[PDB]
Amino acid sequence: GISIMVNGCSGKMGKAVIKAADSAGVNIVPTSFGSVEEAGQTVEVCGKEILVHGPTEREKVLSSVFEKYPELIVVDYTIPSAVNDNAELYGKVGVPFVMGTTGGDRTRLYKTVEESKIYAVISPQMGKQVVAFLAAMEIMSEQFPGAFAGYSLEVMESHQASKLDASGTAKAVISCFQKLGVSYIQLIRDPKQQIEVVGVPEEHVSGHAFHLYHLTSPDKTVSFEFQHNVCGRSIYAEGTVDAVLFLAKKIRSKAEKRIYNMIDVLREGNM
Amino acid sequence: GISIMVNGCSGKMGKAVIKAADSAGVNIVPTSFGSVEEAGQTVEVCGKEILVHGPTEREKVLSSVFEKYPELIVVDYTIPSAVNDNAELYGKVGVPFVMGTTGGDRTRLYKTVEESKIYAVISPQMGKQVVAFLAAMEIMSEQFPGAFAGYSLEVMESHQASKLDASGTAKAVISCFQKLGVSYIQLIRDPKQQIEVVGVPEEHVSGHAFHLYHLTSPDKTVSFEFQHNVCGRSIYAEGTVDAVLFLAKKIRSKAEKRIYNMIDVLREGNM
Repeated sequence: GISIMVNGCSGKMGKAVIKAADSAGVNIVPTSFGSVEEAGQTVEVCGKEILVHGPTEREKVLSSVFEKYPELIVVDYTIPSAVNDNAELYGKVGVPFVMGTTGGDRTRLYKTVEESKIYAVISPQMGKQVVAFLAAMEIMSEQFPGAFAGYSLEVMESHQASKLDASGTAKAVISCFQKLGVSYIQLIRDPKQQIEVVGVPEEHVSGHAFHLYHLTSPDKTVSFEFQHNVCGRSIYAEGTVDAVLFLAKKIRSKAEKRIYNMIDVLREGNM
Repeated sequence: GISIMVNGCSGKMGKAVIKAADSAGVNIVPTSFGSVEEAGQTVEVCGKEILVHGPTEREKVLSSVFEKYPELIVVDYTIPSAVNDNAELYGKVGVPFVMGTTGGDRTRLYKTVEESKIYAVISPQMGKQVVAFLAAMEIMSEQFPGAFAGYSLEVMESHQASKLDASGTAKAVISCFQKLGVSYIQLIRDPKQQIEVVGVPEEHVSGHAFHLYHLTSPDKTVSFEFQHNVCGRSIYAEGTVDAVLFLAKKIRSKAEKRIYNMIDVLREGNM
């Protein structure tokens, strides 16, 4: 009983969102908004045909789609320069949305959405499991400052990982180690990379989007590793879908809180 | 200004504690308690000569050492069958202690120590950084139940890791993944072991005490790893020393709370 509009359906991420939402039984409206260049084009995805509209009378077009689909939630994976415009558009129409798009005037974004009093999930990281790992490290560092005093950190991050703004995420993880007492990045190219585990070489699969955080004790007798590898965009699509389902529950319940993030989603549980 | 008695100084762990405590400038009393077999023997360690006493009039001997060293804290790394006896001995004398010894009647242990109203740190895991990792996972699982619903877990654990009762620790970590929505151990022999990271073999250094927790998404596009390797007993010695320093601060401050664990130590910070 939920329908979504995927703004940015012509991109790799919009496509992945469509697939995931479809697997979860979410209805996909055959309509979208895009740039002037994309206006008029149809997007063939997952058996769906989506008609991309340009900016001519957007507000009115979005409204009519919203009147036909009162259960609508917009998913926004667009471009930095559309973030504020699109949030204002969603605001004027009153339609709830989930925005994974990075960049834009982020302060203006939060201002707009709070002012317009609509329901939204805003999260620059939609890989919910990565967010959960980050939140664990934030909590550990908050509870136990200095627990790793003296340990040395090496951090590795692949090219694909860097680009899909997880340097935001990597930076926040590093802050957690610092607060844990570490004094402290290798951007990596090869599909494998080596570290020293108790004086012994260890080869790590560093293809696709890869992050490795390696801690070593002063006397080199203790090694800790935290690693993740992500291929494609499934994790981000699945988390985006989780945010849609979360936001639908909040709308249905008429919750006082309006603007939400991936921590909020994670606390609700699996849906 | 702190002195310690190392009960179990003839073992590998007592020796490591002595080294660590000495590096931290903690004074080491030239006196200890041991079994009948060890009675009379001198233990040469770290330049120190420690005289091991058997059980003949223990209570009186320990008392005289305590009168000569009012700042004393006993470190207990003995054997399961001495845990309760020794705790009762420390209780009768009134001497504070830090016990890393595993096994014994653990319920009786807590009962005794609470009744005798002495200061103590009791912790079956003294590897403080491992405890911090466990506590992070406990918190993540507590905050975000179901965050990894559907992911599959493989857990590997080496022989040395299993024996130094970190199966307690591994079990508790696994509970955290279950609460995170996972449905769910390979005891490993070889110095290297393979896992599948996005359809690609990854060789892991699995010598000494090794733990690997590997999570995979249903579609196999997401891999997470948490690993630690420990060589020797330095980590446990260093954590034991941290508990001594923690307990000294509590005694000096005259704290109402009497019986403490490694979470308490971790929250205090680096000392």
